[PDB]
Amino acid sequence: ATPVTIIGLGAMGTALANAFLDAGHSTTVWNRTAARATALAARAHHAETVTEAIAASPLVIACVLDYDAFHETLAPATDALAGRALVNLTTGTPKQARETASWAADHRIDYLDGKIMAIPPGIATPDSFILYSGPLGTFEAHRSTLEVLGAANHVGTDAGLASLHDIALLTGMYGMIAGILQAFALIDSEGIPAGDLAPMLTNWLTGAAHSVAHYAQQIDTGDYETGVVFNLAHQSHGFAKLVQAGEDQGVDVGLLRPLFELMRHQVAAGYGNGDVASVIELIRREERR
Amino acid sequence: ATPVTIIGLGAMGTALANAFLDAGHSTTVWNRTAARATALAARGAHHAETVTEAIAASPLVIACVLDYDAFHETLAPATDALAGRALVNLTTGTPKQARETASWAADHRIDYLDGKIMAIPPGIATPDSFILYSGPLGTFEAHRSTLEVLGAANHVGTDAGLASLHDIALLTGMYGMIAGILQAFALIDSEGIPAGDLAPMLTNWLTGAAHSVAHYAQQIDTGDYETGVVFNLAHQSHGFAKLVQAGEDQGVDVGLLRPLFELMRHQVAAGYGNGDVASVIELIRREERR
Ligand SMILES: NC(=O)c1ccc[n+]([C@@H]2O[C@H](COP(=O)([O-])OP(=O)(O)OC[C@H]3O[C@@H](n4cnc5c(N)ncnc54)[C@H](OP(=O)(O)O)[C@@H]3O)[C@@H](O)[C@H]2O)c1
Ligand SMILES: NC(=O)c1ccc[n+]([C@@H]2O[C@H](COP(=O)([O-])OP(=O)(O)OC[C@H]3O[C@@H](n4cnc5c(N)ncnc54)[C@H](OP(=O)(O)O)[C@@H]3O)[C@@H](O)[C@H]2O)c1
Repeated sequence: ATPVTIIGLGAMGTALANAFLDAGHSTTVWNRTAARATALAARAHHAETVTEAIAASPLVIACVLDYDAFHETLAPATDALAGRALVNLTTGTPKQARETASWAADHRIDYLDGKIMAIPPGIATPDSFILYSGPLGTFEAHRSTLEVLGAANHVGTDAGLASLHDIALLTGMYGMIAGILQAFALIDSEGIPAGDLAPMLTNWLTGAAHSVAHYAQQIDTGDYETGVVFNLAHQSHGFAKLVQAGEDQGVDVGLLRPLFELMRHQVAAGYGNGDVASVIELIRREERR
Repeated sequence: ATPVTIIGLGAMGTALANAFLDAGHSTTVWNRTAARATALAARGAHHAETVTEAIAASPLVIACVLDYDAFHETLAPATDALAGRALVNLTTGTPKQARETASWAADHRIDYLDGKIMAIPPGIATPDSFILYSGPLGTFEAHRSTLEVLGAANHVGTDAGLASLHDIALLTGMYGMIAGILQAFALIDSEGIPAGDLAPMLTNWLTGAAHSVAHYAQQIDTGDYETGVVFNLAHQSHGFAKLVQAGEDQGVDVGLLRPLFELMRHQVAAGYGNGDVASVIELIRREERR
């Protein structure tokens, strides 16, 4: 029954507000532009300033463009934030997440840094989950409430950890996106619709997604050799056909050159009998090699 | 059961020979290094000393060597030996290689078929295995049921280069995913988190991601990058920027993602910022298709 307050009513903010009203939470809303709050008020208290939105709820959820937008909005109202739960679901770096979290510990604000792994329509469906990092007490207080938005997964007390997980998950997805676009550009070079390849490509990538754990185990033991089916020397040999075909077809293949480069270096450095995961030794933190 | 000849008995070629043996075909084998032929002879394969004897044994010949150069170096002397036969080439190569091979074949009365294995040797003749074929439909039709010993058989068109094109497209999707996986682990590793600690979440995330493929295919084929946009490209470009800043904050190389990032920024600068990331295809697709 927890009253909640939403700061920022963009596409993501609007979905959060709407999901709470559905679950029956006394919802207060606020936005830098009053228009966006209008439909919400029809179905929610539209507070006229940041402090009114803040003061109405023990839980304050902020969700604006970037962190610079996060300061200017809420930095004047620290004292109104004192003794409240402030959940900041704004995209940014781990460094930003930890700076903001110590700032929030100075002014007695129970800070939680969160990152939505969902698209606005997906809120309040089993497809949404949000990662939170920061004090386990703050999080555990509002969990059932936050479970309105979707799954709530606390990933650590280090405040930047949700941000790190978020960036890691998006780098995963973006890598796949570049693969997909490159695959489509290749098949497009002979006039085939993307739609003709989509079902096969979806199945292929779904199976490929099961090697994640394979790579993890290789990275965690440092053994890139045990259980390799098609080794790196062979992958690098064949990968070169992917690049030469691409330019035979008039298709740019620069999206794949960086990984290819790393693979070829690890082959030349002696890792050709192991798996492609050994590439990680060229891009991980130096201290961890 | 049609007799079959396997030319090339490395890991994959040995798997094909074993599948045909297990299915009861009379299987003749040949490898540049005799040792690998001797291993299959132990199982009942007919070990042929030369490529011509092996080819002469069978109406259907399946080559599976390292690359199209080995294929050419091996089968060109035996060109005449191959007249009147079906030749199925499962070697990885480019569409240009498949098409030039299919021209050489059709010039010398060789029934040619170019195929590509989407499987690893353990997967052959299991339900996970499929092979794409392209080239003359007649060859594919006469020998399809034999080829199904190896796994599913999908003829993807008469342009002999099309199996190779399909194979490369799929490997390209997979390797971009691999680049993303390794980048994600390198980032999570920067705080000493075990890769295995992220792997379940990463796997579930990317299996969900994989079902976005149809969406991007819809945007590419309709040429409409703007309808169906939740989070536009100009915002993604913003987010991507922080994603790269975090990597250097954490001491992790983020070079795997810079080429995509550059295409994204170029598209925002050209005025596509209200569309989706799929519009990046305009910058890499063949000029005639833009
Ligand atoms: N949308 C998604 O798919 C999605 C998914 C996961 C995470 N996120 C994250 O959630 C956050 C919200 O993004 P969104 O897509 O909802 O972005 P959006 O549609 O741009 O909304 C951003 C919010 O930022 C406010 N804003 C922008 N500049 C501001 C400033 N300079 N000072 C104060 N407020 C400002 C806006 O209010 P005005 O409109 O009044 O300017 C707006 O309500 C982002 O960090 C995004 O990365 C979004
Ligand atoms: N997971 C897989 O293994 C897999 C999956 C899909 C596709 N493929 C494709 O299948 C093909 C074969 O791969 P593989 O894993 O079986 O590779 P492999 O185990 O390295 O065996 C390569 C084969 O090529 C032969 N070869 C190499 N150079 C040659 C030459 N110059 N003249 C004649 N024969 C030559 C080898 O003979 P020697 O024994 O005398 O070296 C051997 O028979 C590759 O193009 C690969 O891309 C493999």
